Amino acid sequence: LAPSVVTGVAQSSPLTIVTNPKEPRQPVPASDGADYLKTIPGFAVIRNGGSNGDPVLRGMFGSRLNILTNGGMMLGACPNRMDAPTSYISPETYDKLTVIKGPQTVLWGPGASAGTILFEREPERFGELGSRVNASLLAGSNGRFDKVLDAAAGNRLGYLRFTGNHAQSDDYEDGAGNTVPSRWKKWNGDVAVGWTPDEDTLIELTAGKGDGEARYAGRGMDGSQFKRESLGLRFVKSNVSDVLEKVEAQVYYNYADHIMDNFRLRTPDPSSMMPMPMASQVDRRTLGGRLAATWRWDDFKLVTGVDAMRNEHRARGSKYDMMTDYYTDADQFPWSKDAVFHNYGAFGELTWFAAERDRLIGGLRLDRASVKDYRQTLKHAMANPTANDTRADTLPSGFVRYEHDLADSPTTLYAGLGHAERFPDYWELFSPKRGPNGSVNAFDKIKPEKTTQLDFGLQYNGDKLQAWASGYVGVVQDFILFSYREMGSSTQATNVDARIMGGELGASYQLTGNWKTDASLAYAWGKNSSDDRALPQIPPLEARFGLTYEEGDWSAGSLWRVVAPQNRIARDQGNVVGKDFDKSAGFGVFSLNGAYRVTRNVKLSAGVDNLFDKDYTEHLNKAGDAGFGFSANETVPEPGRTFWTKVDFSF
Ligand SMILES: [Cu+2]
Repeated sequence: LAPSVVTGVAQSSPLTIVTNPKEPRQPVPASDGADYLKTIPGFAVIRNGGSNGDPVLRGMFGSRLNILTNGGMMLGACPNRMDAPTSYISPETYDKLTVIKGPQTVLWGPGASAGTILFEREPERFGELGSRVNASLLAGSNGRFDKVLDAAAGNRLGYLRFTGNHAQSDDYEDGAGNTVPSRWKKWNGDVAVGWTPDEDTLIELTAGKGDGEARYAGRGMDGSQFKRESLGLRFVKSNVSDVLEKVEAQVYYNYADHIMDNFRLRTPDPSSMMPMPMASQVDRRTLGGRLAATWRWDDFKLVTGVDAMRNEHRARGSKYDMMTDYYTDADQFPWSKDAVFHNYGAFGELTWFAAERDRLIGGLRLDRASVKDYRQTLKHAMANPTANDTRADTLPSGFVRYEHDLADSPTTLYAGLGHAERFPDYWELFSPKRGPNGSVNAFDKIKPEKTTQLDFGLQYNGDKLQAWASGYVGVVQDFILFSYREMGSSTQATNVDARIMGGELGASYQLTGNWKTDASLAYAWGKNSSDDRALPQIPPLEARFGLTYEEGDWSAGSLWRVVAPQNRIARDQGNVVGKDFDKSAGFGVFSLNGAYRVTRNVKLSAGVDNLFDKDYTEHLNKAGDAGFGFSANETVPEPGRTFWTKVDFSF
C-alpha cells in the first residue's frame, strides 16, 4: 500500500508493542533510541540537548527500564547519565523493536519494573547465493544530515551483514529564535557473521564500534566522546526434540569510554564554578550472558533459563596547575576503578493455552545481585568510609497474566499482577553526595526498590476501527528518590514509599479507502506517600491526533500533539539527571508530512515539524545546573520549526 510516515505506534497487544524502526517518523526523524520511543504512547524524553535524551516510561526513569540490543545490555559510563543506553542505539540499523509494559516478563533480566525494551536484528534468510542492500539519506534544517547503510550477502549456509550510520546536526533554534547548545554527531559500524549449517541451527558472531559527541544545554560540560565497543556470540538450536522446541545461548561484551569537558565543544566560562579547563573520562565494561530452553507440549509452553552479568566502572580526571596555568589531560593519569556489579538469575515462564480464547501466563525469577565499592578515597581528598565494602541481596520477582478473547467480537481483555524487585544501580549508589539521614553514604544504606503493580486493558481489532487501552495501578516500596540542596548543587538519595497509576489509550479509524485518522492519550500519576506530596518528574497528560490521506504512490499526513500543564511537582526532588522546580505550561504543536513511492526500490519522504514555530519546553526537559552563565532551573527549550527530507533505498 501507499508509503506513509509514522507519527504514532499502536499496541499489538496493548501490553506489548512491536514496531519496525526503519519506518520514517514524523514527530521528527528520530536520531537515537529515546527519540524513536517518543512515538509510543506512555514514553516521554528528558531533553538534554539535540540528542541523547533520557527515556521515561509511565513516569519511571533509568534502570526501571530494561533496554536490550540483540539481547545484550549496553550500560553507560557518565555519572550524570550523559550517555543513557538509548544514546548508543541507532534504531534505523535495527529490524524490530518490542516494548513490554509493566513488570510482566521475567525472560530478559532483573528489575524491569517499568518495562522492557528490546531492539533486535533478525538473521538473514538467504536461499541461493544472494545479496541485499538497504540505505537511506536524510537532510534537514540546522545542518541535519544522516546516512544509513545495511548490506548483507550469503546463501543457505551462512551470511555476512554490515550495518553502519553517520548522523549529525548543528545547534537548533527554539521558537523564539534563540540558539540552543545542541550540536551533535554520531557514527556506528557493526558486522555480523552467521553460520546456518542446517535449518535447525544458527550461530552468529557480532562485532561493532561507535563514537559521538554532543553539546549539553544547561550543563557545565559537554560530551566530547562516547566510544562504544561491542562483541557478541549467539547460538540457536530449534526442534531439538518433540517437546524441546528451542535452546538459545548468548554472551555479550559491551565497552563504553566517555569523555566530558568544558573546552572542546565550548569555551570555559571564567565566571562559573568551572572557570578553568576541565575534563573527566569514565568507562564502563559489561560482560553478560543468557541460556534459555523453550518446551512446548499439549496446551503448554514453558521457558526456563539462567542469566548472568558483570559490569565495572572506572574514572580519571584532568588537572590544572593554578600557579602555572598548566593543563594535564585526564589520559595522563591511571584509571581508578570505583564500582563492580554482579547479577546471576534463574527464570521461568509458563503459558497455559486454556482453550482457544483463554490464556494464562505466569513467570518467576530469582536474582542474586551484588556490588563492591572500589573507591579508595573521595573528592580536598578524603577517606572513603566504605572502601572495598561489598553488599548483596537475593530478590524474587514474578507475575501472572490472564488474557481472554470475546466470542462475539474481535476483542481481547487482559489483567495481570506483577511484582518486581530491583537492586540499586550505579547512579543510585555512587552519584549522590549523601545517603539517607544518619547514613555513612548512599552505597551503605539505599535499599532495593520493590514494585507491585496491577496491569489491565483491552484491544479491539475491528474492520475499520482498531482501538486499545492499557491501565496500571501500583505501589512502590523503597522507591529511590533524589533530593537537591544548594559550593554547587548537591544530592541526597533516599528510599520512600510511592503510589502510581495511569494508562494509555488509542484508536485508529479507516474512514474511507484513502482517509485514515488516529488518536492516542497518555497519562501518568505519582504520589510520595512517605512525605504526602507528588512524585517528581512525572510527565503531564498528552494527546496526539493524526490524519493521513493516501492514494496510489503517495501519501500526506498531519499531526497535532497537545500537552496539558503539569501542576503536580515536587520542587528540588528528582533523579540523578534532573529535578522538579516549576509547574509547566500546556502547549500544542502541529506537524505535516508526505511520502512518494518512486520505484519498488526508491521511496521519498519529507516533513515539517512544529509548523507554527511554537516556543515551548517540556516539563521533563533538563533544568539548568546552578553556577554558570545560563539561567538555573530553566528547562531546555524544544526546537522551533524544522524541515527534513529523506530517501530510502531497498535492493
Ligand atoms: Cu558525562
